[PDB]
Amino acid sequence: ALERELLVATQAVRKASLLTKRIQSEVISHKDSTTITKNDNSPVTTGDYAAQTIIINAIKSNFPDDKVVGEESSSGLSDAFVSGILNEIKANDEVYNKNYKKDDFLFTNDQFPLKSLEDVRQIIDFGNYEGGRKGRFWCLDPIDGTKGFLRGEQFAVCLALIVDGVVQLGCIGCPNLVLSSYGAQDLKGHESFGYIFRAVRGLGAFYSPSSDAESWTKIHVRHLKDTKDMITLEGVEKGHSSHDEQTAIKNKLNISKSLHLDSQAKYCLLALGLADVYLRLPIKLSYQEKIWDHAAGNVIVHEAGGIHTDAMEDVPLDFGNGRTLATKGVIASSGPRELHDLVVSTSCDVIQSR
Ligand SMILES: Nc1ncnc2c1ncn2[C@@H]1O[C@H](COP(=O)(O)O)[C@@H](O)[C@H]1O
Ligand SMILES: [Mg+2]
Ligand SMILES: [Mg+2]
Ligand SMILES: [Mg+2]
Repeated sequence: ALERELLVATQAVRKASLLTKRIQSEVISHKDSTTITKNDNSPVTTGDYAAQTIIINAIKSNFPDDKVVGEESSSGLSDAFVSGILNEIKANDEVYNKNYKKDDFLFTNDQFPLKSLEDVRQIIDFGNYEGGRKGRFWCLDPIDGTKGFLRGEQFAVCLALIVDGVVQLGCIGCPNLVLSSYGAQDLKGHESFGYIFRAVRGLGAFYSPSSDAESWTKIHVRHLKDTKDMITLEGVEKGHSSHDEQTAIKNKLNISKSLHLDSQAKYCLLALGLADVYLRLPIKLSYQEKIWDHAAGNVIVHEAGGIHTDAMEDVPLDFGNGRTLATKGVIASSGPRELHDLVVSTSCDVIQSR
């Protein structure tokens, strides 16, 4: 009954998924002029900003008063860098409108026309909400897995709607995701810009090739009986999670198969039933996960029939605490409860043994 909201989220993510797919090599080749280092030393690129611009501008054209928690800020960007953001958006418009445009849907309007450099800045900075416990706000990681994006590997365009601290809607575009690499079948049309996954709480999880996004296929986690047959999902970047502790969990559970990839694409593989357990144990216990790294995934996994908690206490994640999660680490799985609890208590015991 977030009908309008689901359509808006889907088409916003779809457009940003094409831009990011198309731009990936040009960004990599021109790292010098396309890539900025933030205050925590992490990267941000033209792609991240462009995707955030398209998405917030679409949300605003359809829902002018809506609040957004977005990862990125325009502060300090030069005009030259911002003209580059605008140019990629307009370039992508020229390809997208020929080939994929959806009738009776607006990305821009009179109030938010997305025409000038000042427009791009204003739009990006509508992402400056700090979240919290009451009411409605959108939650946006324009490129999740920016390091993957830059490695030429996996990444995801991630958008969710939170209401009263609970994620009600999620949409994840995985523009580079090829299912045949994870043993499974690809759907016709997947080749151009990957797949989109999406869910509304209480109504199920679905996917579609991003080029299509009209015909939607219901997804669900699988239910293997023995952990010895299970498959983990873990990140690639050793600084984003505690790989050695994760290997200790696997070894204790007799898991011998894992997949490493960047981004909330991992949640999508889980929801699809191509793996069983998403492990993200914290390296340092002071880190607080950003809600935009987990919010879209939370509702997609839930609707696909899985379970999503922190990595120590075995409690549900609380998306009403602001920009960050107060718990430590994240673990999701296909369930059931007993399997999930086994995984999280192992993770607990591992961390306590430090
Ligand atoms: N020290 C850290 N611990 C946990 N996550 C981090 C850390 N540093 C950066 N990140 C996040 O890791 C996210 C991507 O996770 P992934 O692609 O699964 O490795 C980025 O979007 C960052 O927000
Ligand atoms: Mg980042
Ligand atoms: Mg990001
Ligand atoms: Mg992220």
